[PDB]
Amino acid sequence: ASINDLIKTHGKLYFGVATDENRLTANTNAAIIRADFGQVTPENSMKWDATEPFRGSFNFANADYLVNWAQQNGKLIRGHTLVWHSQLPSWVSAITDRNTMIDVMKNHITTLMTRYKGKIYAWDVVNEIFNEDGSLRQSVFYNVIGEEYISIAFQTARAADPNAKLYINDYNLDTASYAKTQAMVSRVKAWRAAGIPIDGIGSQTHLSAGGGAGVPTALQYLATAGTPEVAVTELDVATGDPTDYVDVVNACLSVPSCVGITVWGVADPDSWRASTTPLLFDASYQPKPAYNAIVDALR
Repeated sequence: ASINDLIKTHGKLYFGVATDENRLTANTNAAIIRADFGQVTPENSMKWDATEPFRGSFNFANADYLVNWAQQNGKLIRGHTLVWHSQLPSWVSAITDRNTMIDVMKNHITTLMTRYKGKIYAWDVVNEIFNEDGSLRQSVFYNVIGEEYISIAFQTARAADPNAKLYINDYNLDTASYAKTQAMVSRVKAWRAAGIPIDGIGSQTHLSAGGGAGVPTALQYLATAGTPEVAVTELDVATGDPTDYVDVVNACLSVPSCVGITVWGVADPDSWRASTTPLLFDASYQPKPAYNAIVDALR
């Protein structure tokens, strides 16, 4: 059974997965994804170190493969990710001139979003911009452009592709009482009230075992920020136990503005945290109990 088909019967938009060319061209990832998922996120091929390794020197081969594959198979695409302190080449983090940094940031956003204009359902416009205490991460964008860098990014993205949903994405938003979750709701409500075009809040939802239980309350709290939508963007669960997966599925089903769930990979060995077997398909590329547990929860 397809958990994507099943969740859409609940009025959600998708149940999707991260992937890229190295996965699609190997084993049975492509077959599982056609059959069982309805959306894809580039795991790495759209990041800054992959797309613009040197100033003005764009590489789109891998990203193009994912976008074409996704389109040919009618899968939704979430763009990931534009403004991020990680996996950032040194030529970006070294710049000390404010005007130069605005040019670099706006060029990167505009170029990527224009190349795929109209094809991308949501873009993670800024990623992981918060410290664990709820304060803004003082990345190079923060230090050189200023706190306005968030507003500039979102306005530039809206201008580049008015079709796309513009998201802010972050992790450890899994407990409503956590300082970071409070700060995410507060800031996004504030930025939207200043007219900044933030369409969705993405919650990565990289969980520890037992972490599922708090996600319903947290996801419902993120929805009170007032964005049109929220989403689970990078789900995986240490030990990969069914309890935590079904908890997140019900969290989503309980938030009317939560459009769907993306799982961060098809099969355990290919997971960035493979040693915790955190995914829904195993080393054999066969569905695990959590996957069947999701099937039973969606019927």
